Amino acid sequence: RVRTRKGRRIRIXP
RNA sequence: GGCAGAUCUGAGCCUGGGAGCUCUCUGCC
Repeated sequence: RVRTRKGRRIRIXP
């Protein structure tokens, strides 16, 4: 899946 | 353990600036 950290979208696992 | 989902609660640190190294949350089983 994806999460939003430091305004960026990024891939955490599935 | 399994699955769902958010920085719209969050965060350590980098041989960073990311399909990074990851810890944590809260929903259900």
